[PDB]
Amino acid sequence: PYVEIIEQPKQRGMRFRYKCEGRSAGSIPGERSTDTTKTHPTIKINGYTGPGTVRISLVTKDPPHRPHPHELVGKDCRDGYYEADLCPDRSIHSFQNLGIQCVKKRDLEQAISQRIQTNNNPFHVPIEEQRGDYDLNAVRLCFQVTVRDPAGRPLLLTPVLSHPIFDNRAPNTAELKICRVNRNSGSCLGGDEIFLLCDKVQKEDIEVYFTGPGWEARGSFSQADVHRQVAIVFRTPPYADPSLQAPVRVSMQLRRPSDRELSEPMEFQYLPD
Amino acid sequence: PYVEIIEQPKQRGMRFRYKCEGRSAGSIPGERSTDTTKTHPTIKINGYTGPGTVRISLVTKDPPHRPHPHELVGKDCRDGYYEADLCPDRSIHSFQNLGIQCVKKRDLEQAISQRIQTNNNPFHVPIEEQRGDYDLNAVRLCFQVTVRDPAGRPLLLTPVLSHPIFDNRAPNTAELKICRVNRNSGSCLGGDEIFLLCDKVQKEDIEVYFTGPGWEARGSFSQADVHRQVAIVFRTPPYADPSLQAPVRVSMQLRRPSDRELSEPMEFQYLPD
Amino acid sequence: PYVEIIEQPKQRGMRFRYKCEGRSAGSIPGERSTDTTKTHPTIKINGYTGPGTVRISLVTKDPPHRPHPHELVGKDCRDGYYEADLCPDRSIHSFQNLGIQCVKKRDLEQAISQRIQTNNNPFHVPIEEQRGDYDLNAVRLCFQVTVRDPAGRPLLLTPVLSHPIFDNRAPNTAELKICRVNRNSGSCLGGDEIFLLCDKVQKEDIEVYFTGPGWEARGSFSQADVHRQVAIVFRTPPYADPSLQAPVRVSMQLRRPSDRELSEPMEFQYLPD
Amino acid sequence: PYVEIIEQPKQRGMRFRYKCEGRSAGSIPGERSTDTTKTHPTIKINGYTGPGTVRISLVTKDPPHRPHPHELVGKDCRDGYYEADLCPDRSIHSFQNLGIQCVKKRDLEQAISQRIQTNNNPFHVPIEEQRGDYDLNAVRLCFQVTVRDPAGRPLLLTPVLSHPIFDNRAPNTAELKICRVNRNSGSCLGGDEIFLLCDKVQKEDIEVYFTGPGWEARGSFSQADVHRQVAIVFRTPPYADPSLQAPVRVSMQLRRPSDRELSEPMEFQYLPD
DNA sequence: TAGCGGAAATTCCCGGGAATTTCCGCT
DNA sequence: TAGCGGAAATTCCCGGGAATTTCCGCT
Repeated sequence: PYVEIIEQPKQRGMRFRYKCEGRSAGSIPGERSTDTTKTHPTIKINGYTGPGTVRISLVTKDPPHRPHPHELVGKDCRDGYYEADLCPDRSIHSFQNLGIQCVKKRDLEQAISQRIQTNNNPFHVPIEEQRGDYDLNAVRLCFQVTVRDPAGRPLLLTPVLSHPIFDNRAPNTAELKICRVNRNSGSCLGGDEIFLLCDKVQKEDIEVYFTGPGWEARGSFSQADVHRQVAIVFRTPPYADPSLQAPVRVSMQLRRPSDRELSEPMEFQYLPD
Repeated sequence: PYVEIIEQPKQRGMRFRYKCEGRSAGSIPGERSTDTTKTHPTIKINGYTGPGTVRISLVTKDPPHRPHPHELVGKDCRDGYYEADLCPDRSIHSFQNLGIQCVKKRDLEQAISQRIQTNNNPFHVPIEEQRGDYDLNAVRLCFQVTVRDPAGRPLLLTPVLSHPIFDNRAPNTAELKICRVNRNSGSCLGGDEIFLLCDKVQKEDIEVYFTGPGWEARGSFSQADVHRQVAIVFRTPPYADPSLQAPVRVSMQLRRPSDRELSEPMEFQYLPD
Repeated sequence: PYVEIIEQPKQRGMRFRYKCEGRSAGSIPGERSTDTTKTHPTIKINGYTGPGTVRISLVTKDPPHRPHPHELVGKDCRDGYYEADLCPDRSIHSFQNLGIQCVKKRDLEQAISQRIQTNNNPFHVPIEEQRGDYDLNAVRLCFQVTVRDPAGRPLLLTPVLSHPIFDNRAPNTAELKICRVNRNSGSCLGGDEIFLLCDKVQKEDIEVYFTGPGWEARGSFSQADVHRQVAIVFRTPPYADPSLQAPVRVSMQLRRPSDRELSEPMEFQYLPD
Repeated sequence: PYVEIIEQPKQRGMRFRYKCEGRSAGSIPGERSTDTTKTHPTIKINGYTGPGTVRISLVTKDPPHRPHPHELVGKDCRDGYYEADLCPDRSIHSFQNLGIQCVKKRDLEQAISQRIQTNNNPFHVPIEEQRGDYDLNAVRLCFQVTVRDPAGRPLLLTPVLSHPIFDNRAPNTAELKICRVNRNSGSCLGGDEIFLLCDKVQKEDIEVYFTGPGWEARGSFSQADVHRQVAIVFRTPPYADPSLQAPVRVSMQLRRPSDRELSEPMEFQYLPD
């Protein structure tokens, strides 16, 4: 039998809370999970449907997957990992009680110690190679399931990894979102100053991406146009049709060239001169 | 000798009062307990009809029937449980004094201790499993009859559980019902704002469920769209066919993902653009 | 010399926090104090401008002004009252560190004891008459100033009382505020159903008040149109002009006939049939 | 003999560095200093010009000048205070090595103890009043000069206080400055949306202040209009005359009601409808 | 040099909104 | 009477946004 992540965790959005912060109920939202309803990381067990055990731990993002320092607070959680009995009912299993607790650099060494001192190494990585530098800005979920063979003897399935979950605090991995704009319409020739407010962004890695029917332009602005990483004053690019008859509505949104990530689309109609 | 439940306790309809509400507290009614006539939880002992004693305690409604924190107040009750000597000349015994006194979360920890300290564990469940989260909104009656073996010495019979009993106090148990709506018709494309008023609901656990001929959509709204748990402003979802000729009437209703419960259906016709 | 309250405290808005709640920095906002900038209770001293002392305490709302049970937490506060040296600079004195801490009924008797046991009776009321039933839903600020005569001898001025301050708990005295509306425009003839959501209100004492250029109408709705005190479905009244040429924007807001109180105004434009 | 402050320290500008921050030592400049001519806090002793010693400590900016928790780092400093022997052949003494090292809230309690343990109390304020709340964003320099009486024995002179010194990095006391604006002109009737970007500001304590010939209005915006404390979207207020013939240029700037501080003025011309 | 100043890396705190207790009408 | 039920009066809690510490560029 093998494990399958039918419901991946939301890669962006939530921010790793610290131990000091009076938080713990925090739960990793499902990939789908919308503002209306939130889904939760779910895995399916193909080839089995009886009693068993499931352990969830955190690992590095890069190929060398070592026990990540951050802990995993929540229900059935201890020493940084999740571990509860598997429900014999069906092969479907979802988790809504998974909270990520990022540790401080001071307690970085101590964190990694408990990992192996508690034997929380899912990929059995050499203690020599695991040591180095960790990216406390992103993590991965490691589903370690253990079922039973036809006879009833423990059967440890092959560990599976989920898509990386970044922390919503770093302007580079954080989620892009436009909050407000001074105007949502301009000449088809462009050149109209736009004051849009958004979330923390990298002025050396961000851009106003315009899209439409097989078309795509970009906002004009130098790094000096990004105010405190939350505001961008740019100029509207000229529309494909430098002389349209009627107004045309296109989609505007923030883009991050690094990981070619996009923000939520925003309606923007072009007006003829 | 075995114990048989003749009259199960009424499932729901009665909330779990606090110690402070004793002044206006009640007793557990019978299953088939009408209002004109009153019946109470009754059991039957077959294979013995002489001297003996009965112990009634409260356990969880889940598989691991652990000692429930709530207490069982009433005549012949003590330390959260009931216990007395049953008629040595009757095989059927009814109980019309049993009362459920829910404990406060603050005194919940000690409550479990008292359950163990007095050996109120009828299923001999390891204390290791008696520290997790308990469902303070449901309970099961555990009848522990002790007769006298064919010789004359005490003979504890196999414990018998009753049906789950839930109190109306529980927030997520309230019945779903739509009271009023601003409009009952909209474009087949959806997107029409709907102001519906209903009863107390969980903004983190509720949704506008649309149904029809092998079809089902959902209303669009964030938690911030639920006003004081009695009003929900949402957008109508796009019907199956995004371009119907004539109007189509579907069923709309509130749904609670937790227990997949539904409210009373409401007629809603879709209109072509 | 006499004391003058040039800056009364906001009668409604803030809610008395309990001792358990991790709050204390709470400060009574000035009567003016808007969302932008907040003013603070200020008093002017006419006939004096040198060194002195000022004590602020809480008293009953009704004529029999007795030491109110609630305490006054904040800077220079002890035993439930405020007392700091008066600043010789000028005759103006404002307080932004005044926080109200409401006590529980259990500690009601104990609260009143400390009042007189600490001799915090500003109006010297007979211990016999002060005892009775207290109102924990409203209080008054008692400014007890003590200056110096031309010679330099202590001069206790006449205590002054500030307007009542009710807790935003009870609707009749709570603050009125419209949260959301299905539409903000209708025919000049009126009759358009309006679904507005607001805060707790008295269905027997509330009304949708329309205002404009020397004009004022009212929403139409029976008590049965008020859903759980937070929603009101009413009909728009016919605007003064029964046939205007262009749209006219008027102000809409909730009104409470009891104390003729109003909520925040809301823009509403009338449209010709 | 008395001490006189010749050169007061600059109030704004410099910010309090913590123990961790080393590189930027810091040196309190004189209020009458410039880039071309750096001046520093200077005092003058009149009535003596021989041997002696000077002690400089930090006290609160409020009436009860208690020993401030912050330390005074720099040359000839120790235990939060400065102290050295001044030139026995000069009546004027300047200090260009004084630095303010703010302490952390965690070590704030002990800091006060150190102040007392070393008798760093120049105003002999009872330790009873040295436990309340502290404003660690403002401080006053307390010059404690000790000369030699006409005889030759030590003679402590009356302590002299300086003007306050505010922490530039302190949010509530930082410098106000408008960086960019979407438009600098609008109708004399007002109501034009303005997107202005500035530095860190308190959304609960900030306002767009308009001024002119014996006139002054204010921008309209709720706290929800302040984006990440660096952007404010407000509406232009109506000018003194709602129907002017020609354009009128007034001054616009940020204002902070707390300390009624202002930002650099900005030209803004009003245009007739 | 000595710093300034922007930005991450920790910690805190408040406005609400609810759930949790308690109290009291009303058959 | 016996209980429903509803409101109160208390207590919790979440989302944020901030603040506070610390870091490091850069000249």
